[PDB]
Amino acid sequence: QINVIIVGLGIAGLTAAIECHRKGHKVIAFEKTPKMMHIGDIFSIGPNAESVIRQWKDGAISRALNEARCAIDEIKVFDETGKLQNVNTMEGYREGEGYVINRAEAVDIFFEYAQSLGIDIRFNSNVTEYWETPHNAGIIVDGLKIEADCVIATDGIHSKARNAICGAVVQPKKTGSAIYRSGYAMEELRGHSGAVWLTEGKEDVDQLYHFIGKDITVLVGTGRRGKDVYWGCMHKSLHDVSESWIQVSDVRRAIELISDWNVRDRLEPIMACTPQGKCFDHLVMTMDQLPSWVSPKHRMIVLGDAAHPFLPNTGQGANQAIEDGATVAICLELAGKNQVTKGVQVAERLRYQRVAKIQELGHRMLKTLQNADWDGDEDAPTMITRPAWIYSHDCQQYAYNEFQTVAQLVSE
Ligand SMILES: Cc1cc2nc3c(=O)[nH]c(=O)nc-3n(C[C@H](O)[C@H](O)[C@H](O)COP(=O)(O)OP(=O)(O)OC[C@H]3O[C@@H](n4cnc5c(N)ncnc54)[C@H](O)[C@@H]3O)c2cc1C
Ligand SMILES: CC(C)=CCc1cccc2c3c([nH]c12)C(C)(C)[C@H]1C[C@]24CCC[C@H](C)N2C[C@@]1(C3)NC4=O
Ligand SMILES: [Cl-]
Repeated sequence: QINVIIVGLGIAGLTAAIECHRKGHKVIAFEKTPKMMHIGDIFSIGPNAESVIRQWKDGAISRALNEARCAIDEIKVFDETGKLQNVNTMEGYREGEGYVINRAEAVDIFFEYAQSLGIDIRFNSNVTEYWETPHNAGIIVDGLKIEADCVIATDGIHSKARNAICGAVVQPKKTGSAIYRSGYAMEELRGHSGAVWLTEGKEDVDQLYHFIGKDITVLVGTGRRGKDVYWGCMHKSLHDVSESWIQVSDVRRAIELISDWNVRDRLEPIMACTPQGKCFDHLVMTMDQLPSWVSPKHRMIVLGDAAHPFLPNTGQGANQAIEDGATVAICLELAGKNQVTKGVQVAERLRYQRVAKIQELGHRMLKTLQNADWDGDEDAPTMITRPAWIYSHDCQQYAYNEFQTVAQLVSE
């Protein structure tokens, strides 16, 4: 039986823990916060991650995500003047495909499942020290050495593990954009006469709007059939007021960003009714491609945002974190106890080029999105591209199919 240490329990670490446990490994998982604590905005989980999730507990996790979904039928795309420019379908996010869902709700569902499986989960563990030998690897918690066969570091874009595992040459860096993200109860908004366009007449169907202007994108949506309201704002900034870490926002700053938008009259009420503490902001950070995700003695690997952050317009960060977790569990299973380092190296090789291709697509799309060149549809600004090579990929089948080939190359 393979002993795995997992550090960081966001989507990446929770998926790795669940999948490692399901594939028969013994997991010890470490988390810095006292309990799950996530921003209550929304994110999307597409089919390439649903094919992992659908296997858990005879579909009960998928059904719980489905119950909690934003029941969105279409995306309405406007320019900054308020002109409707495009209506997109929700292909990839309809029943049985995928979900737009409250982030904290989804993490709670994953966490509740991981805990139900009996996985050893240790909160209040801020991990900074890693070590490995030819024979084992582990961490240092409270001056105590914890040993395992391998360490999976899924501690996010500000990973402390990454310096230890990959060295410190490559660091996260500012893109020049920043983001406001918010979710709150619709009861706080409904009654505002400037919000009737959102709050009335929608007959139990959730909404999702994109407002695309030069260097500023605003998104507005609802969840749980009108019970929750969500909004956010990604914008290119000349002088930073946001930081590389997340902060609670003063929403009055976001209102000023759209001061020159004709539609501001529609959007200001949604921002202004945000309760104190329910809007967050941060710089949009990126990172150059790491030469390697794996430690010199091949027992430690960074996965998730610690290894390959994506621009938020991609909508793939959580999906690829889920693919990473499912993949590493398989590589360890196929490698077996006596060749754990081979499994770690195969896991990196299986994923490395795919995630880089997704990162590069996100960078190209962000440029078009922020140019907002509405005159000139395959040239139009959009957050929506659903290429088959992303959405039809089955990471588990890929790992089972390619392991032997890739392992042979690793072994030589
Ligand atoms: C605005 C926005 C919208 C997005 N929308 C989407 C979307 O629609 N779809 C999608 O697929 N992705 C989306 N993403 C990306 C997605 O949120 C991330 O890629 C994903 O959450 C990364 O998860 P992670 O587990 O790698 O890292 P994190 O979620 O950052 O989790 C890391 C964990 O490690 C813990 N930790 C950190 N340091 C330590 C330490 N030293 N010791 C112990 N524990 C530690 C943290 O507390 C945390 O629990 C979006 C991102 C943004 C910003
Ligand atoms: C409103 C808010 C809380 C934050 C502001 C915010 C800022 C920047 C990018 C995004 C994206 C989102 N939110 C962003 C969604 C809506 C969660 C996602 C969900 C969705 C659904 C359709 C398919 C696309 C790819 N995905 C990505 C995404 C990217 N857009 C979207 O239409
Ligand atoms: Cl690409």
